Amino acid sequence: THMRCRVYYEDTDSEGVVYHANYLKYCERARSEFFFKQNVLPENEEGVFVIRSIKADFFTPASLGQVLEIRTQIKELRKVFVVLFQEIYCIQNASLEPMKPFKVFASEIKFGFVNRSTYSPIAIPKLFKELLNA
Amino acid sequence: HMRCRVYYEDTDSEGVVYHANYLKYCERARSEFFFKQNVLPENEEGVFVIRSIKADFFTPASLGQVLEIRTQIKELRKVFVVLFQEIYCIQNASLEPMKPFKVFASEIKFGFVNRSTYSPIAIPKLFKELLNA
Amino acid sequence: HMRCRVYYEDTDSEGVVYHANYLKYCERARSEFFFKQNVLPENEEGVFVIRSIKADFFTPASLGQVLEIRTQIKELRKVFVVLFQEIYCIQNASLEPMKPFKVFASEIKFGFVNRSTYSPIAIPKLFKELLNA
Amino acid sequence: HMRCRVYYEDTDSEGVVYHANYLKYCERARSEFFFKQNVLPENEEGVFVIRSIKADFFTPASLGQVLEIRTQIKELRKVFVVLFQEIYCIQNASLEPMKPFKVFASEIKFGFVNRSTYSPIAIPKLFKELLNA
Repeated sequence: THMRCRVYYEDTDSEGVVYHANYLKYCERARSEFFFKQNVLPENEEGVFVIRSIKADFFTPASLGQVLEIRTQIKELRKVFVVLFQEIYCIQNASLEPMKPFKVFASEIKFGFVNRSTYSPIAIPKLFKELLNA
Repeated sequence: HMRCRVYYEDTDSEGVVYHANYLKYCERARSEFFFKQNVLPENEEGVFVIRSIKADFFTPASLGQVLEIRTQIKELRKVFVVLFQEIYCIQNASLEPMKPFKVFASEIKFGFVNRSTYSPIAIPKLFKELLNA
Repeated sequence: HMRCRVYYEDTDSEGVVYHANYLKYCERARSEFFFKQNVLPENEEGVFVIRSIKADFFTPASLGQVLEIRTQIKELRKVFVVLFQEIYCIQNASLEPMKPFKVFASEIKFGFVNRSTYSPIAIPKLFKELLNA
Repeated sequence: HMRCRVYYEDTDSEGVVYHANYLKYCERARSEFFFKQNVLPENEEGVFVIRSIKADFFTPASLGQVLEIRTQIKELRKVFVVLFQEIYCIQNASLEPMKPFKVFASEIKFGFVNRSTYSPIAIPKLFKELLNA
């Protein structure tokens, strides 16, 4: 259940918290791992997913050594696009002292599926549709 | 407002800019606004904090292209500022003429807070004055 | 040993891991050694500072592959430590069987510095005892 | 010489440039040489591949500083090139006076290879003369 990410030096900035764009990387890993875990890449012989839009809110900033949990759900799945909701919670600190998980970031992201050359909108592959549903 | 080149570090296996990197180009344009006016976008006890982002992705840019990031102030209040930024591709590395095209747009809201407490304070006079000009 | 997956963020337009990212992987492996034991690789008075890196690049890794970072203490002195790290690809996303292959190796020298001054001091007892194992 | 600004994306929790980022700066400087001659550093069946890096780290750079990347050819063969690249910090964002200081120095070897095979091939004539210049 879910994906867990450790916050490393590479993820932090001079303020001592995770650099804002890195939360998007964590969300991306979560999405791709769903495919990797079914032994496939999130792309196929004549199509690829393309991000259309993101809505993101920032909550308590994460910091070095914390373990973050990325929670993913399908908001909406159509023939031509999918919208995902992803939330990130800090679930552990580096000291492994007891803590109530706290929200760090949330996003809603819309993806289309397109041909590589043309970049024209095509249907999400049936196999990927099934995987998303699950 | 600011121009930057797409380098290998910026691209992914699909041959276009990895999506999150557009947020980096936008951040550079925000910070350079301050840097070129000889200040850091932070001070003694306080920093800007991002509250929310709304971003739209359009035609992807790729290796060696020159991008132009245009930044405008959508809203400026005592305690927050909302910026709208758009990125256009304006040149190929090869130089073949091309009509510039939109690549990305974002609307981002920033607060200003005390570092230690994250308590919201007014955007400091220094930065407010700069943002007014 | 620590394992990492190659994600889109790690790849470049040639479909392989962008070269500098291998250093990030090695860093993760070093930090996890401390994280495992419920501490940060830094304390109240000091931080580790990289002095030098010798790195070699072998067969490139690609999207979805699993890499294993192997770390050994080449040399441990009062004031510095030299770590040798190798990265091997051990799995495909598809789980198609494969002989592991070397991707990257680095030898890095770290000193420990009294923060402010950045002046070199002995590695602390806690890290010393850990680093020995 | 290429100049690069230190942005938040470049810094870590210790307030200095994350170590691997210096390799990115050196890469930009290399690719820009090619982009300026209106070419990408690759052609129809060949790419440059990094084989090895030797690097030393000196005084760290921080937020807002301007870094200058100086590049020279240490060795050019038909098969491979070794470049020496040094990074100096030359200014603060604030323009508070400072004597430029060395931040990073690397020697990097590159081969030119087939994509399909990764078998080495002669550096292209156009690229060989670019490199020599």
